[PDB]
Amino acid sequence: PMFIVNTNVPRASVPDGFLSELTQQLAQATGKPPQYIAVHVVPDQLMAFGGSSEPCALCSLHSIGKIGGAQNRSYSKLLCGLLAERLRISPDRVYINYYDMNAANVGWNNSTFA
Amino acid sequence: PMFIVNTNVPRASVPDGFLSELTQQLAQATGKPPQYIAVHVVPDQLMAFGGSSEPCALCSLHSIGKIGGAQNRSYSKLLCGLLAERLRISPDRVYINYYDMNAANVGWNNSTFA
Amino acid sequence: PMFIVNTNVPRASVPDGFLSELTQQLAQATGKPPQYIAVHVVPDQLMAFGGSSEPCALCSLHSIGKIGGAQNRSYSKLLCGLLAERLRISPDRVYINYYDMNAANVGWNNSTFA
Ligand SMILES: CS(=O)(=O)Nc1cc2occ(NC=O)c(=O)c2cc1Oc1ccccc1
Repeated sequence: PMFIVNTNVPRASVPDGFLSELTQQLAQATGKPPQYIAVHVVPDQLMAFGGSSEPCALCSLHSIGKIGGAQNRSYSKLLCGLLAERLRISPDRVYINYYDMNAANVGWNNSTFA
Repeated sequence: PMFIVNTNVPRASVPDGFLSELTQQLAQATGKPPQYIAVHVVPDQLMAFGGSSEPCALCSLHSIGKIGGAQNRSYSKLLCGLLAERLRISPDRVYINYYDMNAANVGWNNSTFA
Repeated sequence: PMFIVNTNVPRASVPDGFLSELTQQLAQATGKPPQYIAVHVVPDQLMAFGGSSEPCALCSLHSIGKIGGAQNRSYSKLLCGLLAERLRISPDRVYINYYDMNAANVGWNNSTFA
């Protein structure tokens, strides 16, 4: 799985250990080994949410499976929780787009997962 | 809805008020309240279009519905218009990818929109 | 088509001519004329892969068509190969998401491709 967070929160406000925390928590939540988890955080972004420049985030979670109604609610609670605790972003100022990727459409190590 | 612009135009060339303008114009065009519109501009990017580094943009519009043939033509005229007027990017050096998101695949406020 | 690479490799390690090489090699591989190819490279990123901050990349390739089982395998071999040679990224630390875009969902030059 791959999780990306784009935020206007400044780099200095991203705490040490945040990528490792996301890796671990996402491994746990998706039921996958951590070796499969990639995380990417992009601070200092020029963004607004509802026209306000208050802290906000625009994120994506891509996975081969483990995406669906209930699962996505559970990921959103987990992820908005981390963003609120660590980056002081209100959950109502977070959007997370979820993508169920087909194995044939994910490249890795010179091939795909198909 | 969420609109992202990645461009090689420099940060100083993004006018003050641009994120607000995009928010308002997209609220109008989508017919959704502005509280739901998120906008994200990423200048100073290492980019080419057609092998040239003249000003260009790579953009994305995600919406739960309000995506389709005619709508997307209208959005493209609107958004290329804004990018040409405000950032001086030629419409033929803009790509916009449109995504009709399922409500279950959009996380917000600890849950999803399903 | 549009190809994006996000990486923790520093900007100074991205060689001159990398965007042009990606453009040409993508045109070779997809068959699309080089005038239609857009490329975007984002270095200096805060990312991890498998919980490690060794060199890695998260990429995307969007195209109207020219996406599928065998094509995507071939793109991955190509693109991992370029990343390894030019940016010294191990192929097993690269993910590439492939998107077959509907023509109605790609804006350009004030309209869409539908
Ligand atoms: C890069 S692409 O993946 O978005 N595809 C294309 C990009 C293009 O850009 C410029 C064009 N004309 C003048 O410039 C095009 O006609 C054009 C066509 C593209 O492909 C198709 C293939 C079948 C149906 C619809 C579109």
